[PDB]
Amino acid sequence: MTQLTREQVLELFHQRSSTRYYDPTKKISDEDFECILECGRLSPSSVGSEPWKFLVIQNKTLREKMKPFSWGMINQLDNCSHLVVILAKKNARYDSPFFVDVMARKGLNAEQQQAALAKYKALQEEDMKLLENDRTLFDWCSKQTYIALANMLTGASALGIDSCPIEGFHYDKMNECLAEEGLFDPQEYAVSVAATFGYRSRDIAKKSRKTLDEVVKWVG
Amino acid sequence: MTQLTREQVLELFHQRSSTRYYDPTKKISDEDFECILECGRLSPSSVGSEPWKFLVIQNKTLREKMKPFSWGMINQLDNCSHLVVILAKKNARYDSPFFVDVMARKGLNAEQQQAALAKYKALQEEDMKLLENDRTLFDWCSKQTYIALANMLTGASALGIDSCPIEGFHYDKMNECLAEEGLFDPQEYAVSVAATFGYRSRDIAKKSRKTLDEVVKWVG
Ligand SMILES: Cc1cc2nc3c(=O)[nH]c(=O)nc-3n(C[C@H](O)[C@H](O)[C@H](O)COP(=O)(O)O)c2cc1C
Ligand SMILES: Cc1cc2nc3c(=O)[nH]c(=O)nc-3n(C[C@H](O)[C@H](O)[C@H](O)COP(=O)(O)O)c2cc1C
Repeated sequence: MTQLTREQVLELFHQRSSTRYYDPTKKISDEDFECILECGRLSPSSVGSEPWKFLVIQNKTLREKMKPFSWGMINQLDNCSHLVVILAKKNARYDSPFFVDVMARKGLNAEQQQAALAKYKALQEEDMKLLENDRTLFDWCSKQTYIALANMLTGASALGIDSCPIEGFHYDKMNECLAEEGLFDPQEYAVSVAATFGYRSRDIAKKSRKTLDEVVKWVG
Repeated sequence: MTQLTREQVLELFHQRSSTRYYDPTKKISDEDFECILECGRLSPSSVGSEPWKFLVIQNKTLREKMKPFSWGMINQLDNCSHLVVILAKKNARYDSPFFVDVMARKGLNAEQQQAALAKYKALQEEDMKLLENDRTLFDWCSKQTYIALANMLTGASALGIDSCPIEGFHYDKMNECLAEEGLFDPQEYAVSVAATFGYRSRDIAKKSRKTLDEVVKWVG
């Protein structure tokens, strides 16, 4: 098993910073980048839903086409080693074909599936109130994809690989772009969040966070 | 700098599983659990919004009060060492006082603030269409808190401490419950997600995930 001291764990999450300036001469090995993607694939997700898809956008022409509506990463698109656009599943209702696969991956038998479907329905409809509209239910999947996002960042960091998480683009324009390019079915998926990966070309900014006393309330 | 091999990074995310059964005779040390909290505090977040608050629910009475509407952690409420209920910030509009503190942590002068506010309005109103209603704006904050959740699960795993993310509870009753105890302002925050921590009483269940070829689309 992988074990670290508190000092090592602190440094790992302290050393990961948002890299906005990448060295264009350095690329991540195929072995290293596969490892990053694995951090995403292995991430936990609510009821094992795994509602993500990781588009890896290495095509230079597609990257260029995104610049005019991707201000959050416009200078990173040229220089980063790798770009992942994470999609989230649309309409992941408890009764959709999508949850049939969720349960098959669990090896549920028919009676367990009936209980699981009741669980999912309760969670979605009553506990979490996700079935109000398409957007709330999509955002539930999206939340899960940010878990994958976070583990990919941390995993990149552990490998000595710099990253930047990315929201700064027009989402309608991004969805239209990528869907028009044939990269996903827009009725089935939509863009959730993005992230660049590479090796920094400039200095990383000092961490700036709220204090621990500001963000924690102990209820003893 | 903390550095891991590819194999160690994989094992970090294979060894972490959702712990349903905690040994009640085993407690996380105060130092270890502060380290876990630091993983969440140091997490990245969109425009550095850090829109989380971490409620550490150690009180036994209060844990017991939560049991009847928290089916997703019924046995865990009793046996786990530590419980965190993560809140996300409500109504985190670009022009809110919440964002006055966001810019202040970034040391922005007056000119930098008017540019940042213009960037925040663009992101919320046009790019991400977060201002449709209160819930879409909340769910944006909630997505950031799932990064902090992920990093606390991962940091715990590197310390050798087991965890389980928790959505399985009635959100309306839990909001009502924690607010009634006077633990947060329901008009400023709402419950996002929860997580248990401690030491597992059973061996790790093998991962079941979609394959890498199923979740990755390479666009060369
Ligand atoms: C956001 C979220 C909420 C979850 N809620 C619960 C819960 O309430 N009860 C539970 O036992 N597991 C919960 N889990 C754990 C998942 O069921 C689990 O991650 C999935 O089945 C994969 O198993 P693994 O994490 O052990 O690989 C949740 C996971 C996530 C990411
Ligand atoms: C979901 C999300 C989206 C982000 N989008 C952007 C982006 O579009 N452009 C950018 O340069 N930074 C982006 N960031 C990075 C944050 O601005 C950054 O994490 C924070 O301001 C500074 O902290 P750090 O360097 O400690 O990560 C984003 C971060 C997250 C979590």
